[PDB]
Amino acid sequence: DPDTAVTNKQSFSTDVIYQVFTDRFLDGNPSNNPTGAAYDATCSNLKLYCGGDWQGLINKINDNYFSDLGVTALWISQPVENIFATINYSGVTNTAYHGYWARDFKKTNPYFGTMADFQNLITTAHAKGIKIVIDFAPNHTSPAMETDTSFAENGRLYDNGTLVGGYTNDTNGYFHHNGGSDFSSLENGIYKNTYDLADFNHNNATIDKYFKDAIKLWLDMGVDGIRVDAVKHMPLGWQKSWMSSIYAHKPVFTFGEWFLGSAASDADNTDFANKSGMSLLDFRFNSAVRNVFRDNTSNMYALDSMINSTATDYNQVNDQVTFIDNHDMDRFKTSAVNNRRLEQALAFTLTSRGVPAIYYGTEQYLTGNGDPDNRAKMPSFSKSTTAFNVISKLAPLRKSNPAIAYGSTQQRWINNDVYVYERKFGKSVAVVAVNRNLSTSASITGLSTSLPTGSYTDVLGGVLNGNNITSTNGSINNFTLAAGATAVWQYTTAETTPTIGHVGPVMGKPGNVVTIDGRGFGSTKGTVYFGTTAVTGAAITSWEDTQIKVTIPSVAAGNYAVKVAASGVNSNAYNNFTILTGDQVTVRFVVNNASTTLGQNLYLTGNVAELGNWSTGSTAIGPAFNQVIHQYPTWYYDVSVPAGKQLEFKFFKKNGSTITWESGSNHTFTTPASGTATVTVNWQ
Ligand SMILES: C[C@H]1O[C@H](O[C@H]2[C@H](O)[C@@H](O)[C@@H](O)O[C@@H]2CO)[C@H](O)[C@@H](O)[C@@H]1N[C@@H]1[C@H](O)[C@@H](O)[C@H](O[C@H]2O[C@H](CO)[C@@H](O[C@H]3O[C@H](C)[C@@H](N[C@@H]4[C@H](O)[C@@H](O)[C@H](O)[C@]5(CO)O[C@H]45)[C@H](O)[C@H]3O)[C@H](O)[C@H]2O)[C@]2(CO)O[C@H]12
Ligand SMILES: [Ca+2]
Ligand SMILES: [Ca+2]
Repeated sequence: DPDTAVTNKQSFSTDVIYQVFTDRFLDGNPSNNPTGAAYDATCSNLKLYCGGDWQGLINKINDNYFSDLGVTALWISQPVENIFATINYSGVTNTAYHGYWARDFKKTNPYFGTMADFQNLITTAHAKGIKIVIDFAPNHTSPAMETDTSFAENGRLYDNGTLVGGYTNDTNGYFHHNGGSDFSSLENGIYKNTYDLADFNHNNATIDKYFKDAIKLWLDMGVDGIRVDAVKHMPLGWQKSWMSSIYAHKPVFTFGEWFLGSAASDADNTDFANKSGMSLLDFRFNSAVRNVFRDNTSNMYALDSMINSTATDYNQVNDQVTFIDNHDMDRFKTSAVNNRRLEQALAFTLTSRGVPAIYYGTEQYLTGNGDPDNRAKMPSFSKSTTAFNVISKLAPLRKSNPAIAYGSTQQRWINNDVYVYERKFGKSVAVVAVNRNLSTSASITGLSTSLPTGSYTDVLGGVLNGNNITSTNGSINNFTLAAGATAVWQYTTAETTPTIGHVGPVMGKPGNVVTIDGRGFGSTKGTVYFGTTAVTGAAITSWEDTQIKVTIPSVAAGNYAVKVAASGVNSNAYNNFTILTGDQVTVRFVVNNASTTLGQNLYLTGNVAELGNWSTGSTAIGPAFNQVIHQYPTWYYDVSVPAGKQLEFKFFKKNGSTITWESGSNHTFTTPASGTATVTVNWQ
């Protein structure tokens, strides 16, 4: 199967996501709508249910709405059964229409459909060539008041019906009872509740087990991806472990939400994208795009910085999910914001690097500021807007031109209002030109590109005042970029020499299968290389010009580059491939009376790659935590370690450039065969 087929659940660079709020989209079956109290046919009051079910989506896939639009994967609301309670916050009734108030992750939401309607969604969606990504929020259940079982459902969790436990009288400790998080530090936010939400304690083997089993269920149904909610509030140590159990079963493209406010680099968010085993939702990109196009609080140089910076901070910038707006922010379209600016932010987004995502109704210039006005009902299904055109003309390019899916980025011309970037992959090229100034045109002169000699037509057909150009060895003739224009020029040619574009997942135990998508491979099963180690024959399950499928060799856990050899020809390397020692389990390391000075931080390292291999660098584990679960001088950290394995390790303080190890002999610990465990030691 081609890299671009609908069966490629490990890569989305060729796709375009359509994030839909199931409820707010289309009531396709009124028999499932709730009774009275928490239902609104007029869908006037936005906090209550409105209808929108899975059938409506099926109705819309079938009647070709998404096909003429060009989106190739829909990202729906958390499918699990939510709480039926009606919560009343300061006078106003609130319901679980958003899907985030999980109750029992093992069943379907009756208001959205049944297991059978759910299969239908898959089968139908896959038939029309559309992947299904689903939201999943394992950080919590639902709102709950510790001292009041009457308040909502008291975060009660069920296992396919059987009541596991509530928030009050939570003896087994399936949740944290450390009060409300005030978001002052990263750890304050992982171990304390987020809003009034019952926070799960993933160090409880029962919970750890529950979730690994729950997600299995949804994967076995055929979902093509997962959008993990609030990844910023769960331990990376546990999520990594969770993530490897997923990649060991049925690997799908997983990306999580690490909510950021600005476009600036962020240490933690970057360690997460690189070390977790998943990619994030690109909030830095969203700020840039919004500042330049919507808000007008920055210029084009801010875009170029964000492009250059994010490529440097993320091991795979291509796995980040971009978007101009979403359900947790003001809708891009507003009274001041001109229709053309939205159309440009859309063009820019669709042609930029990473997996693009489009919040529903953007193609209809839908507005609404704040939650819940941003989550209004789909006002119409007209396939007539200009925005609809832009999406339907550019979106297919991800599937046709590899420079748009896999390509690198590079500025070719710029000033405060105009940006001209090139996207290239091997011989395939894509130039994009944008003039956000809506009143003054621009005289672009002296512009190089990698478009071979020829005459180029604006792929957009000029819907956005774009023009056609002429190359003479990349040298582009002088031309006037129209006011508010944006044009796209391209060139594409069947690649002959091998070249990798994307690998996924990019983590896993030897024995798993990873997908090496690319071009110019060949029809004859050649040789995959994890660094210096060769792979051939049976180990390679599939081999085509566009996509190889290989079995991770059984070699020393660690970072590795990935090369492919097409008949004596070595390709470019895909760096940062993490190979795990094998099945993972989360483990909480605790250390007593580890006094430290001002600015001095604790870290952890051991005798396996998962711990860094006696490293004190970035492969090390830390800094540790010393506030919520355990208090300073006692530190602690949740880490993903190999299962059933004798381990050695020491802690060390790293204030400035200097290191100081705990003395004596290494601490030892043999990990469980599955689950989680807490290990405590004293600072030697
Ligand atoms: C929403 C977002 O918040 C955090 O993001 C912040 C960044 O961390 C921080 O650096 C800075 O930039 O601010 C950011 C934005 O606030 C988290 O980091 C994100 O993970 C989180 N987003 C996730 C999902 O995208 C989000 O859709 C989802 O939200 C669902 O649940 C919430 C909570 O129930 C719903 O919120 C609305 O309704 C609730 C009931 C309202 N809260 C009540 C009250 O108004 C509030 O002020 C109080 O704190 C109380 C107790 O008195 O909780 C009440 C809230 O004001 C409404 O917005 C939301 O509609 C629903 O979709 C999740 C969980 O699924 O949060 C993630
Ligand atoms: Ca309905
Ligand atoms: Ca948490």
